[PDB]
Amino acid sequence: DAPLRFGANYTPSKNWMHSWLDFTPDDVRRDFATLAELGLDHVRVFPLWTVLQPNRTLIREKAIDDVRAVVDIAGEFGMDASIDVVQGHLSSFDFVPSWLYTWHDKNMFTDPRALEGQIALVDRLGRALSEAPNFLGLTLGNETNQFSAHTHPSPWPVTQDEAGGWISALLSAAEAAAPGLPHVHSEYDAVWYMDGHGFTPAHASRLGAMTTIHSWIFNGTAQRYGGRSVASDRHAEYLIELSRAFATDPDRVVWLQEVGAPSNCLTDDEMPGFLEATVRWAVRTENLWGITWWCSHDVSRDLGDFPELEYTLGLIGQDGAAKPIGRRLAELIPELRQRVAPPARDTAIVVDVDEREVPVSRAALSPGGAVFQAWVDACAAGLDPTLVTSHDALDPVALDARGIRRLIRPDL
Amino acid sequence: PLRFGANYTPSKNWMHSWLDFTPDDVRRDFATLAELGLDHVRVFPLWTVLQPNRTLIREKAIDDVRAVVDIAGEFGMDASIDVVQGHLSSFDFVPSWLYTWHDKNMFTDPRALEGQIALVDRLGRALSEAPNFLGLTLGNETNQFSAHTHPSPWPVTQDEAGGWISALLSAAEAAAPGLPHVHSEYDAVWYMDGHGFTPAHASRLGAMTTIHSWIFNGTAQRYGGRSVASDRHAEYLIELSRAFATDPDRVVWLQEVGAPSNCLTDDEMPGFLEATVRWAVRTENLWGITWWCSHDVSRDLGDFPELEYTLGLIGQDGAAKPIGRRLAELIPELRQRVAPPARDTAIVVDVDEREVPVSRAALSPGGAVFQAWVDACAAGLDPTLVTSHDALDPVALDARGIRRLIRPDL
Repeated sequence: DAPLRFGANYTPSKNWMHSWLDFTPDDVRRDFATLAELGLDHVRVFPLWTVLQPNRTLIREKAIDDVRAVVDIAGEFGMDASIDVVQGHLSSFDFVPSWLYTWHDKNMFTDPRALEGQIALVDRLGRALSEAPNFLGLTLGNETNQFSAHTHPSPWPVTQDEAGGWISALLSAAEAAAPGLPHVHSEYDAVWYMDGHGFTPAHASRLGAMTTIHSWIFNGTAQRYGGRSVASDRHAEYLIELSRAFATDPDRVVWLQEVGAPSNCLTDDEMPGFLEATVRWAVRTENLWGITWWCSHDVSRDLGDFPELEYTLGLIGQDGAAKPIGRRLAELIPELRQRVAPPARDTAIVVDVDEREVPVSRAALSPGGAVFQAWVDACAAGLDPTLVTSHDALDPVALDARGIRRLIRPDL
Repeated sequence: PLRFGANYTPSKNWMHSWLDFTPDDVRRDFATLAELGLDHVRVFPLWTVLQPNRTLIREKAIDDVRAVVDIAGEFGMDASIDVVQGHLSSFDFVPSWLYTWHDKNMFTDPRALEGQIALVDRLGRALSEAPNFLGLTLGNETNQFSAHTHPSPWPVTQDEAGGWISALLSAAEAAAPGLPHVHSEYDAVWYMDGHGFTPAHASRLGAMTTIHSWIFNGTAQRYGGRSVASDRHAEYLIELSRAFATDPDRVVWLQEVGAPSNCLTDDEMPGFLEATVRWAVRTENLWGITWWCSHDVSRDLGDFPELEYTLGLIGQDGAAKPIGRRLAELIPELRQRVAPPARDTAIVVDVDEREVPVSRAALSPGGAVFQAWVDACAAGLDPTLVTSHDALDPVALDARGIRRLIRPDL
């Protein structure tokens, strides 16, 4: 199997995503040179929906050309590039074109006109990027399910059918525009942790070409267990194995598409050790595609209203130099690049599911929950657990397929 | 000397052209307008381009606005700029830092106010150096964000609306001294009961009263596209604004007026322009008329209300349309300022102790005061309006030569 991939979610050092408004190739080059110096082999890139498609029937060739230029500039440094189509959500900010706003408000997931416009955007963008030999594939959009969550201040709600329907429509457009590439979709961890959410673990584990994972210890994990702890260090691995439970493809590949070291969870001195612990833990999982760190560069303090933790997630500082977490990752990449046989994991923690294969209690999976604690306790007891649904837990065919020998049924 | 201009709507990709600013496209549009004899344009940068983060006011975005002003000058024209769009032609452009997780009332939130003050300051300082820069309008119909009919209103009391207006105007005055800076409401300010922006705000704050006159507000529907009520609607709002002015030399700017296709057939569009222009210039201390709009909106841009597409003086083919030809014929006849007619008969607007109309609905199309205006015009009068306070003041009436009061019922 292929070597493990290591990359960074690209957050432009100069003016962040707003730099798309005055696209400057040499700024991208300077940013990418620092990333290439760490040994990174790919970047994840975020165009803005407000720039790509400011009117439903105006998909701007000039904006798509700028995205292709970023892909080409990554190639100059021998890096590949994946592109998220619909932003959509980034770092607490929502970029929504005016044709889905106020007088034009429409549910981006279920409105036929919004769906037709996103299909057309995926087609135009995918077709332009498919020419590039270093273009990896499309992600539908960053954490786009956050628009549907009941915690969102103005949600666009979806049923489970509706969420899968949006995912499949856009994936079908991506396959038509850029065939043969591994197009995916991306939820934040409400997909695993939020009861009643329309996007389901099955969606994440079964739809798209690989399972994507966003692992963020500011989700209550560090607050309950400590920044440097079993629970925090192995959180990404927890979501990976939890996703495995809901996969129907035995060869399903997992992409740790976002993981970072936030300053409200870790002191500055703890951050290199956390990166190393997280990276080493996730590499010891089966069929991992690679790890994409959040993020490439610190956010400029010239920009206001970001949550405080967003500013210092970079591998590279605003002074242009690699930060301690960047240097640590650069040391680990050659050590961990070549793939090795993964651990056995014969002990599974069962996740009770309902008829629709949705967990009975996603809260139990969330930090502090009965299933989450069972994972923490098993890890702290030196085991390497995995997880199974209560359906599979009674199927000795499915159990023997994964070599599962001991079950752990958490209390409630 | 009366001024005639157009609200600039770029032919190529409309306001979205700011995302790939192209001077030579502005030049082609503006040559078309100068050929009509127009002497000024009104220009709309986008809030999302100018200020995508609260503390990133983009020098390049502002340089492009200055470039549009300079290109106007290449064709002998002046330019006025609206600072905060904000609202344009059914679409709202709001930066992500006032949206969802960052939603804040743009009129009352201290950081949003500070961000707008700063934006007004930076645009004013950059434009003040151009000899053909007329001044700033705070924003196009920005009061619509506070209306109870808005899908997601940012409500304001009367005091809060006045405070937002005055705060941004003070910023404009400091950044571009000696120029007239104004604010702009759509006609809820005149017609909508309970609305936070008041007639007093429009007629007293800022250097000139601005008027947005749109006969699709119920006027043409009730009375007909070509009618007494529709032809003289801009004139009605002008004289209604006069009733609420406390400055006897208050000047009025018909900043927006157009001929919408849902109210007027194509054949009656030139006649409507002529009737409205001729009506409005017969008012006292009119600064000028700025037509909506310069250019038809491209049909490759979707989801506009249908009437928006054909409001231009110039077609998408780059040629003058019949309404554009008619305006060009009228301009040389009406540039020379003439003394306006006497208006010795005034219709009374009952006002409360805060000088807000008791019933702004009565002022709206079909309302009792609106009807009284239409009737008095049909009677061969040139009416004006007066508050019930001034109607009981002989000195206020004499200062305006008002001899007879008309009091409508209910």
